[PDB]
Amino acid sequence: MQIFVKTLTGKTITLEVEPSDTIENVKAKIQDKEGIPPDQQRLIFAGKQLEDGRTLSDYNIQKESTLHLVLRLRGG
Repeated sequence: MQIFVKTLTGKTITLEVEPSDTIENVKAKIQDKEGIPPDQQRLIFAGKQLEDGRTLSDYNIQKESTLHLVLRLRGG
């Protein structure tokens, strides 16, 4: 299925995912498509950050849902 991922510039990218994807695997797919390491990615739905070890299914995220991607340089 396809989902949308909106960025802080308003750019929306389309990503092919499965409901069975962990959020970590969604970030790996963003890394494959766009070259950004998962450690630099914050994924947001309903205004609250998604947890790496849950799935899109666990959030009831469906085809053409729109997530938010915020980039951050890794923590110290």
